[PDB]
Amino acid sequence: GTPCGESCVYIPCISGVIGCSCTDKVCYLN
Repeated sequence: GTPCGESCVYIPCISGVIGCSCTDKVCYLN
């Protein structure tokens, strides 16, 4: 729900491993 300030537009989310799921090219923390 809370954007992790990370996006998978060009490269995959690195911080996303903490739970951040890429929603519409932008990783959100549930």
